[PDB]
Amino acid sequence: GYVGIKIRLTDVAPQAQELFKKESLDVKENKVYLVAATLRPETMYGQTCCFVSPKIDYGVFDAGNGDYFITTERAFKNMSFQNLTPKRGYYKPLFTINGKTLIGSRIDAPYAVNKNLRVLPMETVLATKGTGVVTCVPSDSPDDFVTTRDLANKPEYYGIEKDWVQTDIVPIVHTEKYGDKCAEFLVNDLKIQSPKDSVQLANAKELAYKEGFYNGTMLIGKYKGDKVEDAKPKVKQDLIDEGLAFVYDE
Ligand SMILES: Nc1ncnc2c1ncn2[C@@H]1O[C@H](COP(=O)(O)O)[C@H]2O[B@-]3(OCc4cc(F)ccc43)O[C@H]21
Repeated sequence: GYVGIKIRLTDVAPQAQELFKKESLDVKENKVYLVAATLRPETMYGQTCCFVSPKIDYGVFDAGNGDYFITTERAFKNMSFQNLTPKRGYYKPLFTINGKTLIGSRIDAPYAVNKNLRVLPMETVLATKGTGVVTCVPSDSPDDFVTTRDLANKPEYYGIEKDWVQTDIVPIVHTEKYGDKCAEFLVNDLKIQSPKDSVQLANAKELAYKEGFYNGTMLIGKYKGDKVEDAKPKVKQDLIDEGLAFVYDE
């Protein structure tokens, strides 16, 4: 399965404000989270934004105890069958919301060293996979790097502001094969120039996974200096113990 990462919504975009007001959902008084699905919890130190898709209608769900989750309905339904929600098999949202409506919102992401994070559009999110929410780590995810490059090179065109997208990458994982920002290395080496180059991106993804997990060393956090292979379960358990993440299966 995946690790779900609880990314706190701190201020909603203007186009969303009316909607949240109507449903008496105040993001400063209730705990409203975008829940991103990841397989690399050890890289959370390097989140530079959170991605949603313009093509997806998300639900805002009651997750109990004053928490609310923003995910696909598919994902929340699965969560209800493994004790992560207030009632087994119950998955009606309070309301639905299209990804475009959330663009520009402000967020706080667990363990991120960068501050002032925003919600940004990713056109290539697979609707049927995970939660439909993907957190952005350009140092080590080739998809994230390439999408970040396109947004930063033409922000006005994509309907975003340039200050929303961060291009100064702080290194998180050291490898001998690809240096300290393996996604940058691989995107250049394989000459990947578009987010829709799917077959090449999958090749880059797997090369990055292998080298990083088995041969990489942490450059940051409590486990700085440890091998990623040893540090990764510890980071995951730390996040879970602190209420910042959970596991779920599909
Ligand atoms: N609906 C969706 N559409 C597109 N991409 C999605 C997605 N849900 C999650 N992801 C992305 O794919 C990784 C798992 O891929 P596989 O399952 O192995 O193919 C996840 O972990 B990862 O999170 C942070 C991260 C950092 C990193 F250095 C590398 C990867 C990721 O990005 C997520």
